[PDB]
Amino acid sequence: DKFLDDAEKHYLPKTYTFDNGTFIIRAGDKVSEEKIKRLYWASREVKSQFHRVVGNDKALEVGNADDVLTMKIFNSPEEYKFNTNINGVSTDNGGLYIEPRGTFYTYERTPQQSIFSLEELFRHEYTHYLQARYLVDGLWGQGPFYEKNRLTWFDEGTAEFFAGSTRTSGVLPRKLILGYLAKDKVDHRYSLKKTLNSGYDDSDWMFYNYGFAVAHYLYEKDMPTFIKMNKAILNTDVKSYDEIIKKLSDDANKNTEYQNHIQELVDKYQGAGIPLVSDDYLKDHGYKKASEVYSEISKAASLTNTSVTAEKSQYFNTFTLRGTYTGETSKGEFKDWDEMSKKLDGTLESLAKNSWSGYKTLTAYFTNYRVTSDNKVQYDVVFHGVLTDN
Ligand SMILES: O=P(O)(O)c1nc2cc(Cl)c(Cl)cc2nc1P(=O)(O)O
Ligand SMILES: O=P(O)(O)c1nc2cc(Cl)c(Cl)cc2nc1P(=O)(O)O
Ligand SMILES: [Ca+2]
Ligand SMILES: [Zn+2]
Repeated sequence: DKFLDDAEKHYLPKTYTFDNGTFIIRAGDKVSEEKIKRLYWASREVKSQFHRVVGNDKALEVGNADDVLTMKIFNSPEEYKFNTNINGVSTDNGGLYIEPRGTFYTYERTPQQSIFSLEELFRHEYTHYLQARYLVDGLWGQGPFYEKNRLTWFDEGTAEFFAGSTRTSGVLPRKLILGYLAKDKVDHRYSLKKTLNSGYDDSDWMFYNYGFAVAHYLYEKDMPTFIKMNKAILNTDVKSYDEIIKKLSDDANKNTEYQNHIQELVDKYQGAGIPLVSDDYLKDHGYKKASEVYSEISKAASLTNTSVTAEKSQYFNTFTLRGTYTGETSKGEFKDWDEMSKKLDGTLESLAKNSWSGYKTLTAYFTNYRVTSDNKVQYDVVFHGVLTDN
């Protein structure tokens, strides 16, 4: 009805466009422009870690709604409830991502109204947008991966995981998730087998946190298994996925390794951070000639066959630089991953020691692993940052 669009204009009067129109935020008049900018840059930190782990940055299907991501942010939990009347989806949540619409619906909130800030919640839900676009073929809720609870622990656990994405230090654990784990009685911790068979029909939802613990355990202590699992999902190889799950679930030593990892996480609760974008992203960086940015980045990261695209956003322009990295002799796909991450984070941290504050906006990932005929590690490498040269 014209009555509903009229209401929607009133509740979401502001429109902010990023990335040549592929990332749109509509927001209430009480949502600060500062917060809008933080959410854009948060998306890039999460996107970068996700593509490093998964190894793919090409949309799986052509012409889906999520070619454009739309975020709708109501002013408050109270005005959020009008979203059910307006767009016909549930508001019994802190937010909701609807894949067929490429739309995330949520609301700004005070620390008194939720434990999770808006940026922290967005970091989690944006991970679902990434899973659906770049990892899980077909629509959410369909196909073999949406039977037998196959991906329930994974989808929620990795969303909690990737919400802890940082700029230069990989993925870090979040205080709030570690707090839930720390408050559990030790002998009520989920076994590895129980976590990998948990469902949304469960009654307690602690599985989100034990699912995170699985993801973080694999990330930190068994990255080969984590890569093989993601490759199985990416290739819709149900057989390989089920074999991995069965091997993890039936091995008593793997569960003890996982239990000990939970204890390490719990021990880290007190001093754990909440990864959120730096204020550096909001500073005025000053002019820097564009080709000097590209040249300096390409040299520090030892890239060849480089290309660059520039994109327009509400408040700034950005660039995406792509190149090929060819390193030394491969120590295998999994030991290669680890050294590539260390190299890329070191390069990002070296560039940020530069006087140009614009280098503090850089995010980077690698994808499409392969070895050369000379058995040399090779990757496509992608950098993203602000561009202050019109
Ligand atoms: O829909 P909600 O209610 O917005 C949701 N919000 C969450 C917020 C945080 Cl920050 C964390 Cl820790 C987990 C969450 N999981 C969900 P989910 O989509 O899987 O129900
Ligand atoms: O992201 P933040 O949270 O903006 C950051 N702030 C810092 C503040 C000070 Cl005062 C010092 Cl000395 C170091 C910092 N390092 C960081 P970094 O990016 O390298 O983790
Ligand atoms: Ca999908
Ligand atoms: Zn979720």
